[PDB]
Amino acid sequence: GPMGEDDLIFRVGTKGRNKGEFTNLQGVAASTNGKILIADSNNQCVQIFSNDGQFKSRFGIRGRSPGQLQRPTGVAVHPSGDIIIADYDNKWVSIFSSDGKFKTKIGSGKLMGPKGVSVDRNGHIIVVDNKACCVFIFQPNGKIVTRFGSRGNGDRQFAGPHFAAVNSNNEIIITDFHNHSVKVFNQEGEFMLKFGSNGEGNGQFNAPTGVAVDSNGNIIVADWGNSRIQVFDGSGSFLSYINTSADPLYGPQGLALTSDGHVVVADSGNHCFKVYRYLQ
Repeated sequence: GPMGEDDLIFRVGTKGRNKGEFTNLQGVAASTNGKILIADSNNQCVQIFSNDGQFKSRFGIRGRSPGQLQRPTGVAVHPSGDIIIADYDNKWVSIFSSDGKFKTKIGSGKLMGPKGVSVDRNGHIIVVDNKACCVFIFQPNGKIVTRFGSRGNGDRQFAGPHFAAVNSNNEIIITDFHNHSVKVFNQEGEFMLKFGSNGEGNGQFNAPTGVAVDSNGNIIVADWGNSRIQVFDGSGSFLSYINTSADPLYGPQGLALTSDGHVVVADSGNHCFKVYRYLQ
């Protein structure tokens, strides 16, 4: 079809285990210096692309020992340039240099099953522990600064939290897959607000996954079960959809905002990542 008939700018990727290919892409990150990074839980690797989609490099050796990747789910880029990878199966978060050399792992013996990772304005590492239904805040040296959240269905509780974003006020936004909701906490772990309900209408979810937040506080959320991307204001009020109608998503996972202001999403069912125009 014609270029630009929906909000899609480009897509990259096909099914496979070679460079530029994906089997189960999950975590998505975008650096502030013009890169897109994609974690593949089944190929057990991270691939780095330019914002315009050009392949740059790949790293990751599979396995269960420190320095290896077993089920790499979330990815984030630290302001230092280090690359941060949550491993759901090895139950720790690995820190790599920008060139993909292993440095250290954090959270070992405290995490049960981490999925999403983010970095906040002070360089802390936010780790969404999906299996334990809670969120940790770490320093990069491994110290736990804060832990908040617990299993349940109330405001301060999670039923299966997946991904995380941090806004300009250092508030933490968490998607809750099985509660069909998004929750916001301040940097100290105090509950601020929640939004979302199960359904197919505007502002409704069938299991949120990826999340990002723009400089106006708008919250962009991937909807795994409805295969769409929704934009909300900082209070959780629905604003609009990203138009994905011409090349539909199929079970989207991680999502990020690029350093040029576009939205990149893991379109896992179609074995690619997609980059969308985004305005507000």
